[PDB]
Amino acid sequence: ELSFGARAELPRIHPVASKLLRLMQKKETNLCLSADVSLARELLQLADALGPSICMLKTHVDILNDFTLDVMKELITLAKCHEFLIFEDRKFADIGNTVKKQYEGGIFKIASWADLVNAHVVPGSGVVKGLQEVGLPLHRGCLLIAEMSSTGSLATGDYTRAAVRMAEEHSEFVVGFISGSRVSMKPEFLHLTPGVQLEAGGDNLGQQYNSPQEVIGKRGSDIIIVGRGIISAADRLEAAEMYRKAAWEAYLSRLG
Amino acid sequence: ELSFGARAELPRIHPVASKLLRLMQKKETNLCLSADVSLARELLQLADALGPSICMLKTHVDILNDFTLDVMKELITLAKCHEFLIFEDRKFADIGNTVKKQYEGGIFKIASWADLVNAHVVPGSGVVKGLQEVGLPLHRGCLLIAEMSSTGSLATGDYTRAAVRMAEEHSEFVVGFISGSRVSMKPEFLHLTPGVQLEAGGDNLGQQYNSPQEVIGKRGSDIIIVGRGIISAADRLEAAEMYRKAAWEAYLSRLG
Repeated sequence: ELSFGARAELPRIHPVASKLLRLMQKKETNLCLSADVSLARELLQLADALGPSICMLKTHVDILNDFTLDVMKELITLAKCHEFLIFEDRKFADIGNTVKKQYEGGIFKIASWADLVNAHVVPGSGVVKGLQEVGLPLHRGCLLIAEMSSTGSLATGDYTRAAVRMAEEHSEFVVGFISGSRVSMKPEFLHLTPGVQLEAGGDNLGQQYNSPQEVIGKRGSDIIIVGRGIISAADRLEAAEMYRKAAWEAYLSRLG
Repeated sequence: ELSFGARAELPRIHPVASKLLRLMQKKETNLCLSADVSLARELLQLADALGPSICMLKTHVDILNDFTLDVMKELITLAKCHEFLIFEDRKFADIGNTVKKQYEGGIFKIASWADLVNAHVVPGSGVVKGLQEVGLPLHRGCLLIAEMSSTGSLATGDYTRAAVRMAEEHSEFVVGFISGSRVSMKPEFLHLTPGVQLEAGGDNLGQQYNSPQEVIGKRGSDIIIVGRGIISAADRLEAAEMYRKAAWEAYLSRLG
């Protein structure tokens, strides 16, 4: 059960995973900040302050009120300074030929700025297909949503197994999973887990939370995706650091 | 087996489904055009040329390079003029909380112009709880993706089954399904089947096609979603008419 640094250096390691792993190990952070905010200013301000604490800033540009390509440029600037990956959490879930367009074009041009995107496995491997056609090219990686944090989530049993197969049979482009838990023994593969807060509980629309220590330490995940847990806090930085220090020790404690 | 005119008049019918069913009848058309083009101009030109022939125009506003809300306004103008519904094939598939913003907000403000949207049930009912919070207000309907035309789709059995329960426990918002077949016995529920072409075939990236006769007559669906079968045709107007007539006649033969 290697460290992050050792994993970055694994043989079958999408350059995005390694890039990611090299900075988790380097920055002592397995914290992905879910920058769910509607205002480019906020997005960017959290990205800056929180960047050195994070390994990944996750975005929903389709949630961004003042979205412009210029905003991703800036987002990339900070991603590069503070060294975190940009993950656009577009949860692609259409047929190959559509996601292709959805990833590459329209106004979002996700592919031109998102190191990682994720995709739902429902549509079948074609979803990965359509995206790789855009992503592989532009040197991008994808997370497959193998489990979901939310109640009723039908990413279970053989859905999850299928997300795993899909990722394995596409390791060229899939760099990991969105899952609540570790789900591939293949340590080449990242586990990012949403539904993480320091306290217990959920939210009104179906979200379910677990502690970093539970997720990383016990459930064997790599990286915690944390939104309101931090964003809603007053001092998002303090929060981030609390989230950082938490996922990091859970991780260290697992490895020991 | 009720006619569209009849079905529009149903007790548990969503206002939107009848606006739709009412015009399917009036106009002798169960065809939904999948306007998978990327230029507003072509979207609008198609809507206009082809709205006499369609009950609905399905969009991916996020494929649209020159998307503005003004274009959607022009689309609505043509939706009112020619009388079709606008269905944005957004396939929401996130936790309740995220989808809300994705549907209401960001630069698309889908709900301000989308009579219809659809979502995947994989997150669990949160996605529909999240969507309806924006949607019931605006008088919008939602389809739940219970099956997919795509190869290796993971919407099968208890997944497809879930999608139905979810629909039925949200009939307030869910006007129906994206499915390959009729999936609900509840006639209030629209079935809109994509992966439709006159000729047998598919694509590279996992699309599979069935004929209007197959989808509507045999599999029990109401509306066909037809993109490339029409759009790539040279005389799109004659194409739509073929698909119109095929889908209309298949329905007529099933009603018979």
